[PDB]
Amino acid sequence: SMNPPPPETSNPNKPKRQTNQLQYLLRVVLKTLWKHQFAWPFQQPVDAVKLNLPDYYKIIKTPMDMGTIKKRLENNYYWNAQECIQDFNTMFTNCYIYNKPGDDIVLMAEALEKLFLQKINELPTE
Ligand SMILES: Cc1noc(C)c1-c1ccc2c(c1)nc(CCc1ccc(OCCCN(C)C)cc1)n2CCN1CCN(CC(=O)NCCOc2cccc3c2C(=O)N([C@@H]2CCC(=O)NC2=O)C3=O)CC1
Repeated sequence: SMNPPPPETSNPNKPKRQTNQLQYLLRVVLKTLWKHQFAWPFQQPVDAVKLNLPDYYKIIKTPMDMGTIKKRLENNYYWNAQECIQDFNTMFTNCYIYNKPGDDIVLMAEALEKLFLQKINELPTE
């Protein structure tokens, strides 16, 4: 019906940090995840108005998308890698929660999540 405001990507009161693990996650996003053929539905907040999904934000109370994550990394919004990993997990589980097994969008999220999990298993030490 109306879209909510998107998740913040900067906040003057939230401590900001650059770490080698967060740099690695930014590289994973820019070099791999953002360019993936299934990235497009996840590159920006779900536009429930344009997609005619009036129930989306009744069901999804913690929205997250890869455009927000990318901007958070680019703005040094995160303090640690775990915060970014959590945002990815929120993004994928939101897709599974709103949709139904076998939906095309769920298959896309599953492939992106599997690739992301591969990259997380190669996360460097701090
Ligand atoms: C996540 C998630 N979790 O749960 C849900 C639900 C979702 C979810 C979220 C978003 C979804 C989404 C699902 N599905 C879509 C669009 C699906 C769609 C709709 C109509 C269509 O074609 C209609 C053809 C005419 N009919 C008579 C058949 C093609 C795809 N979208 C919207 C995708 N939007 C694509 C456009 N983007 C703005 C933009 O300019 N981005 C540039 C990249 O555009 C890309 C990149 C890759 C692939 C496609 C696009 C793109 O615009 N389309 C199509 C083109 C036709 C069209 O009307 N819409 C599209 O999205 C693609 O198939 C904004 C986002």
